[PDB]
Amino acid sequence: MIKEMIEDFISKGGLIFTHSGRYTNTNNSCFIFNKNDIGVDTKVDMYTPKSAGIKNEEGENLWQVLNKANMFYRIYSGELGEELQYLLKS
DNA sequence: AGCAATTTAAATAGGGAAGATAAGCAAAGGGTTGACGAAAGCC
Repeated sequence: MIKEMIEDFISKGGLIFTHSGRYTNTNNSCFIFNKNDIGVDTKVDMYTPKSAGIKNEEGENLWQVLNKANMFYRIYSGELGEELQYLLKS
């Protein structure tokens, strides 16, 4: 259900980012997505308040299914449609 | 009240034994370190 967990994400909060200061201080909430470093093995990250979200009825939330087997590059190129592309880019 | 000599050669070989064992217990703790966001009195 990788379309559902995206409207979920975005509603709860949703900030995909490949760089943050939350790894330094948890009081941070600064999130920037760099466009120019997305590669085939680039593992993207995400944040929602209290890390909220729903699983895919297999035990995995948005983060592990988006990190597994280059699915972020799959959506970012557009191999899973352009209706997931604009949601992921927004 | 200091003087004490020089060279020369220092053993070749053969042996350093294997057989055994090398414990089984039972313990190895949890106590703090939660931010964001939302009710709810309060200037």
